[PDB]
Amino acid sequence: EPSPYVEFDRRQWRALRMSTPLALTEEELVGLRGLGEQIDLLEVEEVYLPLARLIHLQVAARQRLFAATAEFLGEPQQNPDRPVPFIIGVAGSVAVGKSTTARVLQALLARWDHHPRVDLVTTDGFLYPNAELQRRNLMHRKGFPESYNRRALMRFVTSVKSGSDYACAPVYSHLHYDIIPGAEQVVRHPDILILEGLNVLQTGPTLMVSDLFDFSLYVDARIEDIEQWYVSRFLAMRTTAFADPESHFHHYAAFSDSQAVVAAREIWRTINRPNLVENILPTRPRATLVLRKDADHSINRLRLRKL
Amino acid sequence: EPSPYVEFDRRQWRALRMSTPLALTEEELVGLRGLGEQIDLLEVEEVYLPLARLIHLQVAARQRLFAATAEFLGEPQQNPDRPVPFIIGVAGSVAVGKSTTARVLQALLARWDHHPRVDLVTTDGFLYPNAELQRRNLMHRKGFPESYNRRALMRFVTSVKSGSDYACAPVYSHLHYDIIPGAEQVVRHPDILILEGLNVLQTGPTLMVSDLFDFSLYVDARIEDIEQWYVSRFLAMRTTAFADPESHFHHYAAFSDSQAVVAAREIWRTINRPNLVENILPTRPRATLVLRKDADHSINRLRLRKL
Ligand SMILES: CCCCCCCCCNC(=O)CCNC(=O)[C@@H](O)C(C)(C)CO
Ligand SMILES: CCCCCCCCCNC(=O)CCNC(=O)[C@@H](O)C(C)(C)CO
Repeated sequence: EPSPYVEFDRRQWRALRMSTPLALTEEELVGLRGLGEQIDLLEVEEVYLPLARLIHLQVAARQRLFAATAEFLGEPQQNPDRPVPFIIGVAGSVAVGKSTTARVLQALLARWDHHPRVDLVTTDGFLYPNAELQRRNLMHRKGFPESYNRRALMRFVTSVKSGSDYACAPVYSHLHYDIIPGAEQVVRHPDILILEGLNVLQTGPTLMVSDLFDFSLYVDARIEDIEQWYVSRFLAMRTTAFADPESHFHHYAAFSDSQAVVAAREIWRTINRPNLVENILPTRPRATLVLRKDADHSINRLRLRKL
Repeated sequence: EPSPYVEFDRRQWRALRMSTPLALTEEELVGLRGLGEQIDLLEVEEVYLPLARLIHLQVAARQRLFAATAEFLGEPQQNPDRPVPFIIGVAGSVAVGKSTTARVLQALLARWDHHPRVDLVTTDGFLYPNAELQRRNLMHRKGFPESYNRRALMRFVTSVKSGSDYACAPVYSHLHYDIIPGAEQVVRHPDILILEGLNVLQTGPTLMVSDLFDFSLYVDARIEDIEQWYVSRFLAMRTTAFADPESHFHHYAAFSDSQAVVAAREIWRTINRPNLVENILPTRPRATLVLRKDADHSINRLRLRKL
């Protein structure tokens, strides 16, 4: 029986790297690396370089596609110094490490001949404010589709891709657990915009941000390991983030491995776990590429959508 | 505020026709034309020719896209005498005339230089059998997503597009109101396959037939007119189809304009009307092109997805 997907294991995938140049320092990789992640330059070579190569084979191609419609509409040929922005979506659960994947991926595409203007945006700033969430009773549902201003989010990506000179996005504070007043992230006609989020790949009764993606990644892993990674790093933050007297969750810092584990499992169970199962996982089937990680965070298997 | 769509009126749309050749006879157009439809060669010129032109600007482009992945995967360059099939979906309510739109569209792309092998398939044969529908209690829900073997339907389009030499599809009898035993529609590596159906554009928790479309059309109209067109042609069939003593609905032939109108409105109200409102219309937002028809069946407005 035929399939739209083709699957590899690093052995295979790492080959397609061809001769793609590794433009990343190990100290540079570390500044993109997040607490918990095991990513090293090897993986960046055997996994991110082929991805980088792949993506570039399509940025030019996906171009000959807007051209076609331009040529159809009887329109000039926009400045090759400003074509249509390439949209990439990175999706996956909390703690799966999609955020590092996105940061790394940006660093790569960024330092790639030309001088590509690769921008990265997380759907975080598109969360309604704690006060707005309280009004809607969603304070315990952050991460769920309805806790985001998907209306605003669409205008953003739509704007950018439709060739605008600048689009603004709100900013979220993880320390203060809320959207920052006045904060603005301005994105000016990138060449490639990477949108990172949980349900970014979701679909609905209306054109959504995923309908604008030209390529998408879905970092994956057994729901059982993610919980581990989630909990494990809840504890780990007792001495990093929660340590700041300014943190909203500074109270978690004094917890014990035990108390913390209870706390962590409960949040996972009541929030992130459900959200992953009923919202994020059902989008996995339509991601250009899935990055399957082993319990050790190692990406040892991939799934590409050929169709 | 920017939009993914650009809208035209025939005046504008008909221009993009450029110099596309009209290879259709009025007698030929008539054999594609269905009871109720007002389509004439003019419309075929001012509306279908630009569409034909547009589509061809992308068939070649959407190609440079599978190529990219082929070049990435380190694969040869398949016979240019068998590339990847172009998939087009035509969607819309019952009686809107999407079926003629699909037939016409095939005739055009068919007679277009080269010798394109343009195949047309309706999701009809993918309906479970009356006996299977009875088992699931769906005999009064034909047309609804769950009255179709979408599993089988996907394997079909997936198969074809993944470069198979032949895929088989069941056949539906409108006269006998059921799937025909043993009937087979064999489609052999087309160049362009057109899939016509109601929810073909629908989306779900799994990769669907719409995720394989390279271009899609959605024939549209006010829900109030469609009802008119629906009813109006229920009556009209009393003397055409229902006239056959072999028809399942031969009983409708003797009805009176009145009885028939009641019968028609009831079916519309209890079946097609709901289905259109809760299933077909919510897919309209993501069709490459929408064909908006006026109460006179005239397509006097269009909406193209540029993004
Ligand atoms: C309570 C902090 C524990 C942090 C350890 C894991 C990383 C943060 C995940 N946060 C939680 O799972 C608690 C509920 N808070 C949310 O879902 C939102 O803020 C997220 C999903 C982070 C916005 O993207
Ligand atoms: C009852 C026949 C009246 C025919 C006049 C309109 C054209 C046929 C529409 N049929 C009806 O609306 C009755 C319920 N039958 C169905 O939805 C399925 O067979 C359809 C939708 C036709 C399969 O595509």
